[PDB]
Amino acid sequence: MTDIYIPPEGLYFRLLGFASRQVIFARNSPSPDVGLSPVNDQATDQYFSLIYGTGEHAGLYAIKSKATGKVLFSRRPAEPYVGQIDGDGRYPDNWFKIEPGKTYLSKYFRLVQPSTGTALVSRTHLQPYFWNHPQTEVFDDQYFTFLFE
Repeated sequence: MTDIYIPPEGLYFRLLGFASRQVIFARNSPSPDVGLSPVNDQATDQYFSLIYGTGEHAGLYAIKSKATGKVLFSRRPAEPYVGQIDGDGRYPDNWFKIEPGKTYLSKYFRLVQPSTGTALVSRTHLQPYFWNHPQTEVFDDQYFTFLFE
């Protein structure tokens, strides 16, 4: 830990996008099993918790779905670029850095996957609505905030 807010391990939250105004979901379904859904749904499949990385993954976090138990991944170049997988963080592309925003994004943060060099995206208009982007090129649709029960 540092001064950066990190939810306690295991605490549930939803992840609201700055640009999209929607929350990520993860469900046990055939493809697609992840996406965005509306905040006022208040659905269990919009909840996640963090698994704290340890050893070489200290200071990174896996994002575990409450509804499925799988963790999110973010990758390039293999498609789909984002999704979920079992294993509580068994793969390198399951580990994220919480990177706080500056100026008008101080309540928000990016979710950057450092080894593949990608950042999660939550957007309107252009599909896929939940996706990623190379993390060197920053737009405000890469920003998220936590919502709690």
